[PDB]
Amino acid sequence: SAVKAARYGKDNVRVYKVHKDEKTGVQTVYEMTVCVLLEGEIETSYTKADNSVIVATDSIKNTIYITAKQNPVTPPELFGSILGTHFIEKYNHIHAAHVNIVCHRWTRMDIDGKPHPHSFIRDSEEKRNVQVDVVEGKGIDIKSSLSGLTVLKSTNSQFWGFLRDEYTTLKETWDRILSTDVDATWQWKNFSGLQEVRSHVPKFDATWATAREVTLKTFAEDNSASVQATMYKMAEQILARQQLIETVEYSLPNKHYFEIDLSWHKGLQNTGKNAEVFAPQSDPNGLIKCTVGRS
Amino acid sequence: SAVKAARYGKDNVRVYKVHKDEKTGVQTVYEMTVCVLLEGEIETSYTKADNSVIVATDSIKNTIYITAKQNPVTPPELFGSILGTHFIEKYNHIHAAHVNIVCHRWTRMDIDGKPHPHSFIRDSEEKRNVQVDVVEGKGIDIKSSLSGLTVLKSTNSQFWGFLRDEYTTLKETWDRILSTDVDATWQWKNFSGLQEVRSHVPKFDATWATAREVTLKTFAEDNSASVQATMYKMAEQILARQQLIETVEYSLPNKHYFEIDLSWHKGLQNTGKNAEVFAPQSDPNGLIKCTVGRS
Amino acid sequence: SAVKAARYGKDNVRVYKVHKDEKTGVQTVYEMTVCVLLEGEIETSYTKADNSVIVATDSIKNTIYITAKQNPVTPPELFGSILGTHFIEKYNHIHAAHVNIVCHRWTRMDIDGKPHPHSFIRDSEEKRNVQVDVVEGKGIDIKSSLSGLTVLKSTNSQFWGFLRDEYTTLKETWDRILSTDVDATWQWKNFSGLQEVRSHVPKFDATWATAREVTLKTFAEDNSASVQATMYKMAEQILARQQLIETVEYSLPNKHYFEIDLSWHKGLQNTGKNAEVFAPQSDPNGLIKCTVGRS
Amino acid sequence: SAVKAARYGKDNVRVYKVHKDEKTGVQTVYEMTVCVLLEGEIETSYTKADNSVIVATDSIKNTIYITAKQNPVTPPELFGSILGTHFIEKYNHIHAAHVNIVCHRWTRMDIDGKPHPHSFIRDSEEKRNVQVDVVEGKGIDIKSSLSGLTVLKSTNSQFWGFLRDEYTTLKETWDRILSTDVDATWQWKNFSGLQEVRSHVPKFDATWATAREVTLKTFAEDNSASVQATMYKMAEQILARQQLIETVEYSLPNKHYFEIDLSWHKGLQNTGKNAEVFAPQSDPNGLIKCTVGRS
Ligand SMILES: O=c1[nH]c(=O)c2nn[nH]c2[nH]1
Ligand SMILES: O=c1[nH]c(=O)c2nn[nH]c2[nH]1
Ligand SMILES: O=c1[nH]c(=O)c2nn[nH]c2[nH]1
Ligand SMILES: O=c1[nH]c(=O)c2nn[nH]c2[nH]1
Ligand code: NA
Ligand code: NA
Ligand code: NA
Ligand code: NA
Repeated sequence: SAVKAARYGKDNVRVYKVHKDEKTGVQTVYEMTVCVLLEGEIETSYTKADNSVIVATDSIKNTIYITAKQNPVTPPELFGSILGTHFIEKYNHIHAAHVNIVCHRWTRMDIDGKPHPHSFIRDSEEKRNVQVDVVEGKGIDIKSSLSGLTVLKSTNSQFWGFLRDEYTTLKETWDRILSTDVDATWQWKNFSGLQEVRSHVPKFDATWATAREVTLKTFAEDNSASVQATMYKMAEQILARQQLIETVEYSLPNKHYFEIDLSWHKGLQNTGKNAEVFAPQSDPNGLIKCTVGRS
Repeated sequence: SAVKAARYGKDNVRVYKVHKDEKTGVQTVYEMTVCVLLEGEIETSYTKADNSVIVATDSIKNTIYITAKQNPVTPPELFGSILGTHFIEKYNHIHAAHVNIVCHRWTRMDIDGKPHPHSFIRDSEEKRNVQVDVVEGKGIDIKSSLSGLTVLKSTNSQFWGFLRDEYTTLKETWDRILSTDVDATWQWKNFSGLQEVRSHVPKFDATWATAREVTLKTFAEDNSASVQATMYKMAEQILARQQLIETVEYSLPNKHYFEIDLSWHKGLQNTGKNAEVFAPQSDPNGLIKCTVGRS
Repeated sequence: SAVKAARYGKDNVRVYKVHKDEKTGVQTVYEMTVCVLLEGEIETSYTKADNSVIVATDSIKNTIYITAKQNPVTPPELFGSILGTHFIEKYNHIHAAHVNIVCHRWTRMDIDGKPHPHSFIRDSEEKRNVQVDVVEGKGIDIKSSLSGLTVLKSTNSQFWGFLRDEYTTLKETWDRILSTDVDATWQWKNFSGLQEVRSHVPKFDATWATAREVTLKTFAEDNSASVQATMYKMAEQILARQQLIETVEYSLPNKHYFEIDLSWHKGLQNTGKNAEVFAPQSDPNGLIKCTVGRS
Repeated sequence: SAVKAARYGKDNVRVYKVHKDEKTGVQTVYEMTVCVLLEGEIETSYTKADNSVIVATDSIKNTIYITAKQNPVTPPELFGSILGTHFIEKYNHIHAAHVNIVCHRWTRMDIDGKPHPHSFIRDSEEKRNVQVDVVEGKGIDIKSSLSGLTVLKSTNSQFWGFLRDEYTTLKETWDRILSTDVDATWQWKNFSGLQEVRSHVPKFDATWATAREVTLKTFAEDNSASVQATMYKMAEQILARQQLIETVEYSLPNKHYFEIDLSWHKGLQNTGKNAEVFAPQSDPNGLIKCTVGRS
């Protein structure tokens, strides 16, 4: 037998950083969960009990805190690139670093219509994420994403004209509820190294904001023919607005809300045009994926 | 042996209701999870396998949907009171109904600075809850609550002057992070029945809004001497603003963020006045409770 | 306003303890999650920012580890009583301690039909729990429980003869699946203090084992007329086997498995006597409770 | 823009099946959660709102139940292969099916030392899983796995001799706790189609049992030099015992248990050789992966 692939590191490293403005007294907080996995010439730790090649996972944890102390943690694309680059430059035998960051929301509170200097609220479990792969000699690959954005529209969704055969019981519909949890990922063109990532720093927050805005507006305004059709419209718009993106991937559950026939009870009408009360279904759920790139 | 207490019913009943405005085309959605447990002269179902006294839990589920079809589902205090009253009036041998409702957030989307007619976002896992106990001959007891409101302030929290003995290692501090998940419950004076609950309908949403506003403002503005002291200030304000409330209960975790000493690494300064990077602790957590009533 | 009730302490304190046998080399591990909440003359911490009355929650955490170091941690009824007694005896102004312990399973591995000296497996998320309330002048109240015991029987469960009215759609049945997660709690007679708890130490593990055995055997063997009827049989047996128990409480979800009618597809028969494939329902679920005491 | 990749289907489909033995009266239950995602000539559903190419996800759900009715559901490798093959054969334009199955434990109860005919217990959240990719013209690729196997050993784990630099604070150790949740995956050689999968049916359960046995025995008996070294020993043994496996992948968290220094309290000794009470850490955790193949 032989080691075909190996990676190891530290997962679930929670990090908080505060920035304090001297002049204004305003404080800004950032909270993330970080995972770093390393690859390189480490096979002998597995095959020969040779620990000399192991940068301890505990040391990886220390490095994450030290790096956060000495560098900006925002945008996360930059922080992840700094962190990954550190490992491949510091350790001769480490040749790839894989950095995953999940950013948690701490949104500044409005108290009496004024933004508060040091108080924050977690407005939703929506996350902003990055995956950064730093590979020696091959540059920096960054995938940025938003996840956990949960939306619902109560009308202007349709689903008809699908394949009907002996396995089909679903009725066609011209008016249904559509609800999903949005997972959207945009993959940047490969960057040659840290200097190039630094050169594009303003694009990272702007593109995240664009992706979120396009997702919300398209969902709200499309008279949706299917999840498939609406998601494609979202992806093509993001690609049009940011030339440094190579692909956009969406993964959308279809979280079903079923009509409840109440006609057995005193002829109560609660279906079709008379549907008011529905039963949200926890499972199963449709799952629709697509990756859209350039022609 | 004897049955000392018994209750049974249906839990985790998910309900969605849509309201459609004829004139304006605006739609409004409500989504809840409902539990109904009944008590009464039902001991023989346990002791004698006498099912004749059992209103099937499946029928309780049907009743919840039918009641939501025929009545407003908001405010939840009203819906819960209607639902509980139904059971004690319909069934001679049922003498108490216990209704728990959790309301999930579906907040109308703003698209281009305009509220959208039929699109919604789940902005946070904060819930609004009610517990309604309808007891034959004894009226309607309602406890209203908010839960899952997660906040953090990065300064203006202190904790010093506590008891120090041979079990104590905690350093006194004049500047720390304070973060919590707010659970706040206000208990209404007993209502004589449904007519009285109806008479106070406008107070329910207003008091919820007040409780939320007082909680956020007090948290943000108090130079906190302890969780204990800040929570008491919140409770006394709510009691002052709504005379129909008898008690307010808060239950607050203290979600700790620890300083990280980095001085072992090149004398890096990251404690006290120099603290920038902290380690959020998943566990353990302080837990502080108090119930405040009138003198 | 006035403080009507207050308690505070430390939750989610994870503790592991190992015992090493000198002679045999056998090791035994215990892992628990502990919560301790205190009550007493502490109102001024809430009302006057007087921290002098506060035993810091951090110190409570330290105390839990120190107490586990100096005392047996099994049975948990004993450990909880030692821990609660410590607080009311050490601190003049603390008058009640509330201790909740959850015990996690670490079951010794069998390797080649021989018990291994120091290797363990988590065989299920079933827990053994205790709630110990130590109240100055009023002794020690202990509630012991098992939870998270998930079982299913595929036949020998019935449900017919229930109330039928205009809200009822459920068909009577003489053969259904019954599945539940067992939560069972037995409440001990009040103990005068630690000496009395020590005197009954052997009864704690024995009664837990009895409660578990009676629950499993009764579930497996009863031709169940309802959840209500089967649960009562369990409770009456436990009360008969241990005279120091005052009440037994069961709380059982009814986790539904629905028949799937496939007759629309080529006349496929999958209902009643021909039912083979079922759809487990995540929600809603029946919830049936009862507390059984002595005549 | 262009569709680069697309797949869609139904996730979280819960399925239960019962087998009833005519002669003996013994019943056996199987419960699974199934996901099926399809690929093929479906781009126009995304780009042109052409639903004619969509096999509705609801129909996929129906197909899963029908297939479970008409076929064995065990071993899951076989069921997944039958299910995936159905889609590529039935629908001209569907060219790949991806089937993921999670099998839940229902272990027959022993009552009075005798196996019960129809009563079952969920003994742990350990799962047996399969991923089956059926690709038209390219055969059937099967990855089998176990997950959620949680183990701990209280001694006979070491970790010393690792890289030490200015980022390192970890002390070397010759005696520590090792605890992990095992995720192990074995990838079968490609099968030409369903006939070949059928020909190897007995190997599937046998190899699962072998993988589990090798994992438990190696964990218990290895005087572990690191997670890396112990996991490699497991993988090489599985590859040696089953020639039809091409690779074995392990993914292991290192779930840390920290010593607690109590020496500040009355010189209490709780470190090194005197360590009895430890603090389980919820996060962060080491994460160690490796894929082992043939030379
Ligand atoms: O077994 C281990 N492997 C590692 O890579 C490591 N790093 N810190 N502790 C560790 N333990
Ligand atoms: O065992 C049962 N008890 C009940 O109260 C009930 N109601 N519906 N089905 C039921 N099954
Ligand atoms: O606000 C606090 N209250 C307390 O009771 C406490 N104990 N430790 N830290 C604390 N902080
Ligand atoms: O939007 C949808 N896409 C689909 O593929 C599908 N299948 N059933 N319902 C559906 N809705
Ligand atoms: Na390198
Ligand atoms: Na009544
Ligand atoms: Na006392
Ligand atoms: Na095909």
